[PDB]
Amino acid sequence: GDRICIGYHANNSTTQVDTIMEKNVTVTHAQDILEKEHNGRLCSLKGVKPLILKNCSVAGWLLGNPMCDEFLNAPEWSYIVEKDRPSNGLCYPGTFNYYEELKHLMSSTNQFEKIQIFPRSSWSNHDASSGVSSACPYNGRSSFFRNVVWLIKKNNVYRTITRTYNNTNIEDLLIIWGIHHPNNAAEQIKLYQNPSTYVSVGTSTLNQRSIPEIATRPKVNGLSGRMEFFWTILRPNDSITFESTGNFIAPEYAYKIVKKGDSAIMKSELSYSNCDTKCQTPVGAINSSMPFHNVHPFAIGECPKYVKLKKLVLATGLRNIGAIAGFIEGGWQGMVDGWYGYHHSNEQGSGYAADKESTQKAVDGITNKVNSIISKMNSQFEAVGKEFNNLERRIENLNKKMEDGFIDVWTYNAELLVLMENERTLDLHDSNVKNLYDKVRRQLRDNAKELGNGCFEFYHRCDNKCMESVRNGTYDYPQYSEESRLKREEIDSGL
Amino acid sequence: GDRICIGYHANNSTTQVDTIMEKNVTVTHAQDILEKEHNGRLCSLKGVKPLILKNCSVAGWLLGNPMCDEFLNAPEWSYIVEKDRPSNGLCYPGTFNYYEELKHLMSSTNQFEKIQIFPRSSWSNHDASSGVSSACPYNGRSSFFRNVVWLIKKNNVYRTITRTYNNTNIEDLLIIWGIHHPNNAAEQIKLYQNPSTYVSVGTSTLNQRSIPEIATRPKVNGLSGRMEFFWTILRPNDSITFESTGNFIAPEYAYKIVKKGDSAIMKSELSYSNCDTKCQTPVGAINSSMPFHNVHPFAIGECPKYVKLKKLVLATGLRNIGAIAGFIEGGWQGMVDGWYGYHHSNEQGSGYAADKESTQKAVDGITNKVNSIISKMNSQFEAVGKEFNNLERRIENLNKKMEDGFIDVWTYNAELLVLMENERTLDLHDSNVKNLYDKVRRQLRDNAKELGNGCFEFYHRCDNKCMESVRNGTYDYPQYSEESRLKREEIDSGL
Amino acid sequence: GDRICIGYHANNSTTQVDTIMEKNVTVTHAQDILEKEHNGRLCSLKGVKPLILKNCSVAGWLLGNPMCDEFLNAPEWSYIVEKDRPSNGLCYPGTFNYYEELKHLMSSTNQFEKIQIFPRSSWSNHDASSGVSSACPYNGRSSFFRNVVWLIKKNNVYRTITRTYNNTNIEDLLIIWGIHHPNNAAEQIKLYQNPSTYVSVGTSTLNQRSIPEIATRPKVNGLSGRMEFFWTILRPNDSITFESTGNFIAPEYAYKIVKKGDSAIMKSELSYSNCDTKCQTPVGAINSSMPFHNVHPFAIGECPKYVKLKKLVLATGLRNIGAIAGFIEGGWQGMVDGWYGYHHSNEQGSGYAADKESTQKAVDGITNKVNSIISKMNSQFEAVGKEFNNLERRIENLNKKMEDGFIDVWTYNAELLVLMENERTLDLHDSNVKNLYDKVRRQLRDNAKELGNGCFEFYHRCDNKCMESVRNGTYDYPQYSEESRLKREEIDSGL
Ligand SMILES: *[C@@H]1O[C@H](CO)[C@@H](O)[C@H](O)[C@H]1NC(C)=O
Ligand SMILES: *[C@@H]1O[C@H](CO)[C@@H](O)[C@H](O)[C@H]1NC(C)=O
Ligand SMILES: *[C@@H]1O[C@H](CO)[C@@H](O)[C@H](O)[C@H]1NC(C)=O
Repeated sequence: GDRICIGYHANNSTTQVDTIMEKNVTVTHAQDILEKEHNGRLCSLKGVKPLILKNCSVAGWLLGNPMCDEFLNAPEWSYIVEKDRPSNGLCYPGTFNYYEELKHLMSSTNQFEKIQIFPRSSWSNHDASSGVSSACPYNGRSSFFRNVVWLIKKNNVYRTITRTYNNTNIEDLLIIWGIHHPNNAAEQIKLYQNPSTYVSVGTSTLNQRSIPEIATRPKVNGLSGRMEFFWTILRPNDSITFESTGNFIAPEYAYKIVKKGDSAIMKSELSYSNCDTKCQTPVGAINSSMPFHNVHPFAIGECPKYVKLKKLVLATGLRNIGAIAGFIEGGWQGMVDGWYGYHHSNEQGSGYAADKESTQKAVDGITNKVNSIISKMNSQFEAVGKEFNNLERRIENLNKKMEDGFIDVWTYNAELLVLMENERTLDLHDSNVKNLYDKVRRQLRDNAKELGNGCFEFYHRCDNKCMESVRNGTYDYPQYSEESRLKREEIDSGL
Repeated sequence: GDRICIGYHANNSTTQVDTIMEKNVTVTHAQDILEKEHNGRLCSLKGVKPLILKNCSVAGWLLGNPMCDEFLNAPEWSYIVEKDRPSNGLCYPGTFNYYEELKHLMSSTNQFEKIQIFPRSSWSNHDASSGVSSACPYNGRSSFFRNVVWLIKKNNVYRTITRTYNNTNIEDLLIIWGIHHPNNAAEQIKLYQNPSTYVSVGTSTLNQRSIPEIATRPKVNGLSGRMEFFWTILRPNDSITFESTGNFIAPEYAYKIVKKGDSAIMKSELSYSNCDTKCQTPVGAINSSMPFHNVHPFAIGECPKYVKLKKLVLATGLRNIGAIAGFIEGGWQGMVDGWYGYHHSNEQGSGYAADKESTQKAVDGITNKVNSIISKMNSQFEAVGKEFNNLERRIENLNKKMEDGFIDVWTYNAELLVLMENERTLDLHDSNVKNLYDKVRRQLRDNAKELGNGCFEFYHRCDNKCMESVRNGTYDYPQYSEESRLKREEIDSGL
Repeated sequence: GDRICIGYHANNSTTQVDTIMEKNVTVTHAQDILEKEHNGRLCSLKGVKPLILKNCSVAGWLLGNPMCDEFLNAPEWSYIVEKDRPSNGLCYPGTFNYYEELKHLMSSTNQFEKIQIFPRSSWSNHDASSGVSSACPYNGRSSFFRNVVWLIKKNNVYRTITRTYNNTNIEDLLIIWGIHHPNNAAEQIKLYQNPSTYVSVGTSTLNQRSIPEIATRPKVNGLSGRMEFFWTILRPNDSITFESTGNFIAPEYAYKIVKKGDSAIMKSELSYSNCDTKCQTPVGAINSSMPFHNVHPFAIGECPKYVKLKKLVLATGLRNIGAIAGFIEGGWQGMVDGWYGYHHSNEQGSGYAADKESTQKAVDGITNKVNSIISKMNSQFEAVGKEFNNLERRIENLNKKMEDGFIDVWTYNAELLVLMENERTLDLHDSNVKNLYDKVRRQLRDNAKELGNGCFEFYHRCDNKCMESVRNGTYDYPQYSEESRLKREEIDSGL
């Protein structure tokens, strides 16, 4: 009898972690940091709803394709949702110049207010009602974009248009207009009389003379003609003047840019639900509590950092071991209120007290090290949506290689940090356990025999209140020295 | 007499590794992971040959510059090889719009099939044979691009061309055409009669009216005129219509895009050899076995990861030490079948048995850690060729800074990983050796005296079959205890 | 009496470092590596002065806006300084095509030489003196750009200009010209007679016919007309020919590109001082001695690496502890000439000698590890200035995300390296101190009793010259063995 052992926690845990050195290492306590689920729904972002475009493209929305919903309420939005291949775009076919740049403006815009700048009924000298088409059906009747006017010769005459608008608002105006490219020389005269026309636009920054480019083209949405749209931002206190002799697709409504901020165009097929989120991906929203996730790289909102991993587990406690007779052989299920501690084995005692002078000192630096790991990726790369046209494949690939490149870099960093500090965490517990034993051996010097399994046997009587002499860094050699003095030479001369 | 020692491997090795802390550290076993050689040849990639362009540029190939080889076999290719400054390009001088975007399409294309869409002899109303030039010699005779037709007025008349082609194939078609920019007003009439002309092209996506831009220009390849080429991809089931009144350089042959995939345009001066490779760089092919290389950043194929380093050596075993009398003084050349082990020194024995309970346990986690290091760069950045024109210097520099930037990042990572796990590898062996000694000291407790050099001397007789009691974690103190009991007090009372 | 202790340095230091595990760790010796100050001045770079543009933009400089200084001395420069919103640019309003590409050329250019190519007085057939404007005041009198000529009809006639210049210099020429866009059809005739005009330019690489685009525009700097400028680089031995029938803004002076190299356009509001620097940022110059800084990301010159951190401190020495009686309890202020060492306590002695066999061996690998850390970021990312126009927002954001992305990556690396090697540095000292004790215990074996506080008490007389037996790895057990032999059994039988 008369012993004492140094030992460590063990429990029912089957959590597993990895290191540089080993895989699947069972530990007492561990912390998952990777989010892997989403809810498959499309939600408001912290109370603010997305602008859902349904089957419409940004072009169809902005020009007012009759199949598309106008937003009369002038709502603000958190993000914009556009399907992958929207069916309602330029119902009258053609091109929309610097479309992808316009879409990129929307990513920093959170609210429009449509304002009328040239009322449809202010074109005295021209036909403002015949410009409609079977390609733009509203309720099965031929119609046209709601926000631009297809002006047409009146009484076989098309008087020169010169018309100006002064931006007397505080806000930038987004202004859109267009030009008609007819099918042949006869069509041009039929519509606009004058055989050779132009559309001239002028601001303090933009000077442009546009000219109708006639070609023989195959039918799109039934039509061989085309229309080409343009856009500009008219700054506060600047003015814009249009002059045309024909083919002018004139603006009616402009868009006051009333709120700039963090926004996005998300490409998703989902539809909106009664749902709110902190973090939205194109395939569903995420419970943003953990610091990493692998759901989708184009997450927006207050999001965890995206990494290309199947798992990310930080070790926090000891390995999980029976585990009998001191630390050399494993950990104690019997120890409950601590990670490292002791075992009494007394004339009075049984054992299993915990040393929380070093248990708390370890729970201190572990939970401090954990938060440090997470916050070290506070500035981790976050991907940003952009689109490119079919003649911008190089910069599109540049952009892909950059974003994938940063995701790979940070994936690597996140993994390496976890593996490396995991090895350091497990190694710390080892050194803490080995430190505990040494604290005791440096106290009980001669008065006890090292048993080689993690326990000491006393060459003297100790009793319970000396069993905290040893725990409290207080045991004094002298006051038990003379008793030990004698009993060990009794061993040296016993049987 | 009566001893036993704890010791470690040593051998003839002069392999050297580095750590954060020290350079040039001699070790027992080490693993080079950096490829530094190439074969200076240009090879097929895994059985598939490159498309070698010789002295021709992609433009010269595609338009059929008479000096360039057509590939009648419609071969597939693994990569394309273009010299740095090819001598055969636009033999008739001019410009090729969105050339760099076209070249970027080739990087995802692996096979063309040339098809005739407008046969050269189908231009009834025009001269399809006089459009040839001293600038385009075929066998010293004046000639012209093989795949486009320089249509010319017939009988002093040039009737309006309107001509259509429907893509009734499964595959995308690459279609090229052009327009002639004459030298002066008289030249225009001499060639095309009609003083004011255009070239109009129309598909469902492309609308274009082109106009001849006359200027007085210095001679290139002898000529002051210029020709400007265009290209489009005509989707399956779409049609393309051309209309011109003059200056039309019409297409004859289009290119069926029959195989898309991983390809590249490599800028190299080398010529092809009977040679196959897994990994090709512009200065030679590489033996893709090691995980890193430093030959060239624009390697393609199944390649090691490129890093800007002169060396990369992983330590696998112990440092390399004579080295006498236990681990405190160095390693044993005498130990051969293990990294750590013992030395007998018995009434019967000599020594040098190896502890492979911990040798194999170390060879386990070292070879497992090695593979983990390599696979951690599986997603390392790989550079991708692209070209830019002289008005795209900003995005060209963006692209350079990005690729060099990622190469630097991964160079850093690769080096830091090797140095850091090298320090961890050497430190592991130390702790393994120190662990071995402790296993023995915790067994032989009182029965032996620690000699302070890594060896124990027995206070009792052991014999050979107890010398595996100690090796096998099986030695029991008690069955030799009473013999030791007596002999140590004989030391305490000897001479 | 009769003792000896193993101990470590301690001193007056209050330097603090951090690790992964702990913050604010007081150490004996530490090395700041982060530069955080600048001098708020704009300096020459290593003897070479910046080209200070004052209130002028690159356009105003190059065209010779009468408000801008010409640099008649043809100076070379280290960088160019442009204010954020320069007030003197196109005094006659309009556009400058591929302006941002031109600015990017300046970033690789270090010296121009202005040369006259078409002398202002060589335009016999035209009015070379009436083209001046109230928008371009020189000394309150109407004037015009100094380097281009606004040619005007002479005697109500404007004869066709055809004019050529051959670049017979070694150097590339930067050549600028322009075209006038009038306000209305009457203005065109008033100025250039001929109602329909063009400006044609031709080199071996550039073919261009420019056409005047009339529009009704609001007044900028008082004027509603606009002028559009163009530029090209004319290679040595190439020639450029201009032809116009009106609206030609002709070149007078071209710029010989005489020195290429490392340069930059810095956006700064500062003005130049009698000051020289190695490293210049837009808000001030930096004392480039330390390896990192956080002053500004757009630093140029021979600069430390920019990181987004408030502090970066490498630990070099031990933690800073009174600290009595051996290493178990803290470090010795009393030890002065070393980091680790001993304490005598002799019949003759007091103590405090330093073990510089391991002190120098640690100062060796610490100062070697430090330099290794710095040089590992030799290839760290460095940001590069570029500008983008209002239709290049996507590539501008691409460029921002790339540069911020690399700065974040390297910020992370720098921090992680310091924290991790800091933990390794502190841990090294611990292991060095623990190694010292063990060197002594493996010598003095039986002859001394381990006191458990870091000190040994001798069972024999040692004297001073044996106190270096112990320090010099030379103490021999035998020559004191028989004396110890007896005195310990006197303890075993004392009182
Ligand atoms: C979009 O079009 C689909 C056809 O695929 C139609 O069934 C559906 O009603 C439309 N969705 C919305 C949200 O309007
Ligand atoms: C390319 O041109 C060179 C002239 O530098 C000529 O000698 C050689 O035959 C050509 N090479 C090939 C592969 O046709
Ligand atoms: C620039 O213009 C300012 C007006 O803000 C004027 O006061 C100053 O003299 C000018 N600075 C220089 C360096 O010419």
